[PDB]
Amino acid sequence: NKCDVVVVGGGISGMAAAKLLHDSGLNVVVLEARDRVGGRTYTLRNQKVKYVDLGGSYVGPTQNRILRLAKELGLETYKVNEVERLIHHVKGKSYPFRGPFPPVWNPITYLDHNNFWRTMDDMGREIPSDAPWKAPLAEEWDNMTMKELLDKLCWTESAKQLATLFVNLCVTAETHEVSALWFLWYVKQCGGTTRIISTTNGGQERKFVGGSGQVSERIMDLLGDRVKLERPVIYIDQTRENVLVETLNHEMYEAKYVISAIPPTLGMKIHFNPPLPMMRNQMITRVPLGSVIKCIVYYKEPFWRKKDYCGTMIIDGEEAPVAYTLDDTKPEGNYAAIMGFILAHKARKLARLTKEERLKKLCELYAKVLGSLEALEPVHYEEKNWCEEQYSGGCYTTYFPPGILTQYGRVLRQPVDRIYFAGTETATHWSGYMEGAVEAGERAAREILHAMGKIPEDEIWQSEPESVDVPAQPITTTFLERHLPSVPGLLRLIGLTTI
Amino acid sequence: NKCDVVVVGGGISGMAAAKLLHDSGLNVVVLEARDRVGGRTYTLRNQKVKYVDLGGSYVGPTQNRILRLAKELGLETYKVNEVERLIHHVKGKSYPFRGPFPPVWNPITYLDHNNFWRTMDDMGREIPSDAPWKAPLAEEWDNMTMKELLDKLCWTESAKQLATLFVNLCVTAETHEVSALWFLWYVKQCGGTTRIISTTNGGQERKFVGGSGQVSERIMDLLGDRVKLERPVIYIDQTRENVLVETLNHEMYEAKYVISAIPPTLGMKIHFNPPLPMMRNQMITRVPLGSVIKCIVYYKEPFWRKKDYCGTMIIDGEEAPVAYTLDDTKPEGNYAAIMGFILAHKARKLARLTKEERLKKLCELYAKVLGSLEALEPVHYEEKNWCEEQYSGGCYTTYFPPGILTQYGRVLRQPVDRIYFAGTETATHWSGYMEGAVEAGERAAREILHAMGKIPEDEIWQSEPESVDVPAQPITTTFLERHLPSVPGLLRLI
Ligand SMILES: *[C]C1=C([C])[C]=[C@@]23C(=[C]1)N([C][C]([O])[C]([O])[C]([O])[C]OP([O])(=O)OP([O])(=O)O[C][C]1O[C](N4[C]=NC5=C4N=[C]N=C5[N])[C]([O])[C]1[O])C1=NC(=O)[N]C(=O)C1=N2/C3=[C]\[C]=[N+](/[C])[C]1[C][C]C2=C1[C]=C([O])[C]=[C]2
Ligand SMILES: *Cc1cc2c(cc1C)nc1c(=O)[nH]c(=O)nc-1n2C[C@H](O)[C@H](O)[C@H](O)COP(=O)(O)OP(=O)(O)OC[C@H]1O[C@@H](n2cnc3c(N)ncnc32)[C@H](O)[C@@H]1O
Repeated sequence: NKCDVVVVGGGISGMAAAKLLHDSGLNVVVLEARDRVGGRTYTLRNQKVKYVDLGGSYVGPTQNRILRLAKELGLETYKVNEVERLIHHVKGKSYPFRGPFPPVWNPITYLDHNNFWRTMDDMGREIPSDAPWKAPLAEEWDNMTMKELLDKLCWTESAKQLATLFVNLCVTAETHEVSALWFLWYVKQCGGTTRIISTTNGGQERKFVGGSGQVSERIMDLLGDRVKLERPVIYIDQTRENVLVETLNHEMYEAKYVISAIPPTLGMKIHFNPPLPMMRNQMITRVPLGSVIKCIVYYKEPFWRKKDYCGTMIIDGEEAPVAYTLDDTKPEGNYAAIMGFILAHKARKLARLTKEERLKKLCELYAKVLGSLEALEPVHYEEKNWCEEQYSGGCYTTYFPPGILTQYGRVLRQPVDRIYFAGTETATHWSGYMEGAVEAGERAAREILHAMGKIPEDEIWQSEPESVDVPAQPITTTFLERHLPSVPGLLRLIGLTTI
Repeated sequence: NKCDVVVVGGGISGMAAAKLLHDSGLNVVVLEARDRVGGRTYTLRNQKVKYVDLGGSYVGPTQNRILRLAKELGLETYKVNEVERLIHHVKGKSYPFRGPFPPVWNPITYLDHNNFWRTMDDMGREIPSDAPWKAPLAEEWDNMTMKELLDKLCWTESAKQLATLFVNLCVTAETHEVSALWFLWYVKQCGGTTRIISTTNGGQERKFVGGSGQVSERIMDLLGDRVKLERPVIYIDQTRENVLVETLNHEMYEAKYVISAIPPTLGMKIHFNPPLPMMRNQMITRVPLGSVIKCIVYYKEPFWRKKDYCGTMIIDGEEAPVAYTLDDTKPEGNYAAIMGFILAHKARKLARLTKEERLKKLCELYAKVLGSLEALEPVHYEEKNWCEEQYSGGCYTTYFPPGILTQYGRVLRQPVDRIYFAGTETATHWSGYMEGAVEAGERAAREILHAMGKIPEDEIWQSEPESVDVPAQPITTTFLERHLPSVPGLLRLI
C-alpha cells in the first residue's frame, strides 16, 4: 500500500532502479504488468533448447553497467562464436571473409563504402549524446529520413544496399521511417559504427551463461514480494500529498515518488491526473518501436564450423527473410543453432505465415548461404515476434520519425512533478540496449535520492569502472581509411586536373 | 450494465453512431471520458463571446452528412464572411485580391504555382479514397515526405513557401513530418485543392448558428442518460460470450458489440484482452495528431470591412504566429472577431508564452496585415491549445509519417472480433472533418447492424442526398491552367 518509490515496469531498467533504491534502505514496490519480469529480455527454458534468449541477449566491451550488475548477481558471460569465417551473401553468392566489415574490391565501390561509414562517424561527432537536438545542424538532419541521407551520400548501389541493411539491422525500421539525426545519434551513442557492428570487440561479443532473463529474475529474487506481477498500471494521480498509482486489478499504491520504467509510448496506457504537460502528452504518440521476429533454428551439430564458417551471415536483398545471423550454439558446443532476425517490413510481411512456413524459408535460405544441405535438417525451432507484445510495443527499441527528436527530445527524461523516467530510451550510452536500461534505471533512482536530499546533484550521473572480465580495445582506423577521398571528392579531383 | 452496443467516445462520430443505433431500437451506452461531449468540437459560451467554436467549426458544400444531421437536430448555418477582398501578405506587404487563389504575377512563377496545384490533383486521381495503399505508386509516394515532394516539384521559392503554408494549414504538421501519399490522399478525399481551400463553394463556406458543439449536445439530449460522462474506458475484454468494457471509475458494461469512436492512437489508453492483433498493436503507436492553437481576437467593430477587406489573411513566412485567418464575426454583424490558427512547430514554440503574450503578437500581426491601428485595440480573446488534450492528442486530425499508411493503412477500420471502428480517421470523404466523423460513425453502426442480420451487406456504405440549403457548384479549370507547361516542361521546350 504505502512505500517510498513505486517503480512502474520490471524490466532491466525498472529492476536496476528498484535494487539501487532498496540497497539504500528505501521501500520500493515494482509494479510489473506481465506474469514475468525481464520485459524485452526473455529467456525460454525447455528440454530441447535448455535455455534460449528470445529477446535481448548480447553484451560486449564498453557496456560496463550491465556487466557489473550481472556479475554481482553471480552471472557469467561467454564469447559468441567468431573463430571461423564470416559470410556476406550479395546477389545470390556467398563471399566468406574475416574482420568486422565485409570487404570490397572495386576501387570506386571501395571509396564509397569507406566514405559512407566514415561520414556516419564524422556526422556523429557533432551530436551531443545527452542532447542530440543541440547538434549544430540538428534541424536539417532531423527533417530528413535516413533514406534521403543514403541517397545523398552513397554514389554506389552496393554501398546503399549495405547501408540500408545496416539501418534495418540496428534499429529494426526502414530507412525512410526514421530521422537521420536520431539514427546518427543512436549509433554515435553506442560508440560508433565499429563498436556497434562488431562481434569481437563490439556490442555482440558475448551472451550470459543461462540467459539474460536471469538479470531481472535474480533482482526479483532479492526484492522478494516487493515485485508485483500482473499489475498493469492504469492510473497515476499527483493532485494530493502522496502520489497514487492504481493497477488494472484495482490495487492502489501510495508513494513519495514514481519511476516510469516502461517504453515512452507505453505511457499512453496510463491515465494521468493532472493531465501530462502538453509536450509529453504529444511526445508519447510520436515515438513507436521497431519490428522484429527473433528466430533460432537448432541442428544436431554446428556443421558450418566444419566448412570454416563461424555462423555469421550478412545477407543482402529483398528475397532473404533474415538479413543477419549469429552462431547461437552453447559454449559447451551443444544445442548447435543459428540465430537470425526478420526485420522491419519483413517482420510485418512474414508474420502472415505459420511458424512451420517461416522455419522452412529460413532453412532454405541458410542452406543456400552456407552451401549445405544439412541446413535443411533442423532438429528444433524457437521464435518470438515482438510486434505482438502489448507491453513492449515492439523491439529492440523506440525509433524517432523525421522532425520528432528536435521538437520533443528534451521531454524524454524531464521529470513530471514526482514522476522520474528510466527505461533504456532515456539512456545516453547504449540507449536501446540492456546497458542503457541499467544506466537509465540507476540514474532515475539517483534523481529521486537527490530530490530526497540523500545525495548531492553531482552524484546523479555516475561513471562506471571498466569491466576486468570484458575489457575494451580502442577503435582504430588506418591512414588510407581516414584520408581516401569520397566518390564526388575523387570526381572533383579528376575535374581539377582538366582545369 | 447490459446493452446491445457500447460506443467508446462521445464526439460527433460516437454520437452519430449511437443515434443511428438507438433510432433502430437497439440499446446503446456512450462512454465519454471527459465531463462534456463534442470532443474536437467544443463551443464555449460566455457573455463576452456569446458563443465561440474553439474546435471544429467550418462546414461547406459536399459535406452532406454533417449538414443533414445538424439540420435534423434543428441547427442552422450561416455563411463565413467573404464579401470584400482577401489579403495575401508576402515579404511584409499586403496584396488584396478576389477569388480563392492568391494571384501571382511573374510569368515563370505563375507557371510553377499553376503546375504545383495541378500536380497535387493529378497525383490524387490515382489514389483510391477507400484504399490509398492501392495507388499504383503507393510505396514510392509513401516513402517520401511532403518536403521531398515539394523540393522536387517547386522550381520557385515562392511556390514552395505557399505549398508549405498549404500543408501546414491543412494538416497542422510540417511537410517533413508527413507522407506524401497520405497528404495527397487527404486532399483528394476532400474533393481536391480547390474544394479544400475555398470559403465560397468549399470546406470553409459556413459555420453553425450557435456553435458546432450543439451537434453532440443535442444528440446527448436525445439519448438522455445513455451517455455516460467522465467514463474513461481503461479495459476491453472479448474472451467471454459478451464484450466487457471497464471504465476508470470502476464501472463495468456488457454488450454484444463495441464501437471505438476515439482517435486511432488513443486506443493505446485501453488495455485489451486478448491482446490486439500485431498490426493494430503497432499501428496505434504510429499515427500521431497534429499541433494547433485556435485563437480568436475580438474587436468593437469588424473594422476591416470598412477598408474593403473580408478578414481573410494568407500570411507567408516564419515570423508570423498565424499563417491564416477568417472573419469570425456573428451573422448579425456583432461580436466582431478574427479567427486564426497557430500551426505545427509554431504551436509548440508559442505555447511557452502566456496568453497575453500571444494576444499581443497576434494583434501586432493583424495591425500590419490589415494596415490598421484598430487591430491593436482588442476587446476580448479566447484561445485553445489542443496539444494539451489527453483525450484528443491534438487537432485537427491524425497524420501518417512516411512508411506507415502503406504498411498499416488497411488496419484502420478492420474490425477486431466484436470491436468496430468509427472516428473521423476511418472515413473516405472529408476524413479529418466533422463530415467524416458522421460518415464513419454511421458506417460502423451499420456494420454492427449487418453483423446482427438486420441489413444486407450492400447497405453498410450508404450515399447521402445533396443538401438543398448548401448546394455544390462544380470545380472548374480554365484551358490555360490545364495545359500551360511546368517550369521544367518549358525548359525542355525552349
Ligand atoms: C481541434 C480542431 C480544431 C482547432 C479545428 C478544426 C477541427 C478540430 N476539425 C476536426 C473536427 O473537429 C474533428 O474531425 C471531429 O470533431 C472528429 O470527431 P470524432 O471522430 O468523433 O472524434 P473526437 O471528436 O475526438 O471524439 C472522440 C471522443 O472520445 C473521447 N475519448 C477519448 N479516449 C477515450 C474517450 N472516451 C472514453 N474512453 C476513452 N479512453 C474524447 O473525449 C472525445 O469526446 C474541423 N472539422 C471540420 O469539419 N471543420 C473545421 O473547421 C474543423 N476545424 C479545423 C478546420 C480548419 N480548416 C478548415 C482550415 C482553414 C483553412 C484551411 C483549412 C484546411 C484546409 O484544408 C485548407 C485551408
Ligand atoms: C526485443 C529485443 C530486444 C533486444 C534485442 C533483440 C530483441 C528481439 N537484442 C538486444 C541485445 O542483443 N543486447 C541488448 O543489450 N539489448 C537488446 N535488445 C533490447 C533490450 O532487450 C532492451 O533494451 C532492454 O531489455 C530494455 O529494458 P527496459 O527495462 O529499459 O524496458 P522493458 O525491457 O521493455 O521493460 C518494461 C517493463 O514494463 C512493463 N510494462 C509496460 N507497461 C506497463 C504498465 N502500464 N504497468 C506496469 N508494467 C508495464 C513491461 O512488461 C516490461 O516488463
